[PDB]
Amino acid sequence: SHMPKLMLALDVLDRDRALKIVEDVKDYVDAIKVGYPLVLSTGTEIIKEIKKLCNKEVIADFKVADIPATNEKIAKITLKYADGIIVHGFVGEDSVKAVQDVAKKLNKKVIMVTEMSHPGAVQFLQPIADKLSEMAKKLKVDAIVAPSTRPERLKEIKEIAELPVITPGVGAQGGKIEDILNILDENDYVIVGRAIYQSQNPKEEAKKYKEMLN
Amino acid sequence: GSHMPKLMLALDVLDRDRALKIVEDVKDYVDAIKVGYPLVLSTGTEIIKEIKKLCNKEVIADFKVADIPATNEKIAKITLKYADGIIVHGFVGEDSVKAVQDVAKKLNKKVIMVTEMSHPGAVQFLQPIADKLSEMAKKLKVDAIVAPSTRPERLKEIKEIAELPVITPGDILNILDENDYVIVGRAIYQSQNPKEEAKKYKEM
Ligand SMILES: [Cl-]
Repeated sequence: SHMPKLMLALDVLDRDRALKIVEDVKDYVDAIKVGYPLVLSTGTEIIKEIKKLCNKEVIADFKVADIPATNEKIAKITLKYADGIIVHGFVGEDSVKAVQDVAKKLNKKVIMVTEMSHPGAVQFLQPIADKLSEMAKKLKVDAIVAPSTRPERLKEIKEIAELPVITPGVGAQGGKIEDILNILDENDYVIVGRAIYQSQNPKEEAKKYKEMLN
Repeated sequence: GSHMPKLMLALDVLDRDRALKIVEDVKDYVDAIKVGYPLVLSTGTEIIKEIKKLCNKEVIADFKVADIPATNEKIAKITLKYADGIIVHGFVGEDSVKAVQDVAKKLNKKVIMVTEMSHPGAVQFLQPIADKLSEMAKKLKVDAIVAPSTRPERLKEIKEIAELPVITPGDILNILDENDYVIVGRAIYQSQNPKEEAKKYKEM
């Protein structure tokens, strides 16, 4: 009923491997997220190819973080084949708007990083985490990316942004994260990565993680 | 220092053929070429290999790296296979910068940190911590910083805090020395005669 969507973080370097996994998991995942390490090797052709294959939403996790003019150019090339793009809010409103303006014309999505979970985030990013979710709400982006390391914190984030959230659905070991599925709904996404893509049988893993969402 | 800064071309074009033509034309008058994602995303890092091959000068990847350490490391490895240096954000934290540095150090290649930006959006979150980012750059001993030249006095303040080389857009020269780079873009790449324009800027 109110089960979140399953987003695969397809963090492999080899395009053949990436394509094999996509074909294998397409019936169980709702979205595929690709980043620069995969895309940088051969360019955006891989996003196009992933799209010839699965007919599911493809999100480019490119952490866009430049001036408006450059953000616009990155957005245009990226959203040619991707369905959505992930941007930083820390570079300011105008930079985010530049990406949104491109996405709107294409009926595609802009997703803002409001909060991160690596240790270094504590210094400058975390102090403004609420300011970022407020800006995501103001600009009406399509979704935000934020951590699930603290369920109570995830609830606070959703309540400020009032937007779909994309968040990890499993911990560092690949096990279920407790007490977040009751916070999320059918417009949110949970991310699973290595626990699927490092398997020799990614289909069975994707099936397992999809069923985990009840 | 009191010698002339280096000249960096911001090669902000989309087309592969044009990029390569410009590079060949200007190679003898620029000290470095900066490439960004809009150019690289079309065909991937092969274009950096071909550019580096043609100019045999410093190639900097302006990728504004801004992720967690593990992802930053991966981007650094792929980028620095052909590029000589990479531009990273300091805002996402020390560990994220250090991940790129650790890759670069093994390759004798450069890490350059954005400490300050000049678009209107920079005011909101970046500018209030600009001094702290310069201090971070100093602490981490990155190779250079990227900062604006809108106010020469401010550029001087940044240099005094970081005590690092700066890469800054092209009165500004009095603040710069032989370790710094002036960035020039459209004036060169959009010229009818890029070689001529590059030579002229190099003479300034
Ligand atoms: Cl995982």
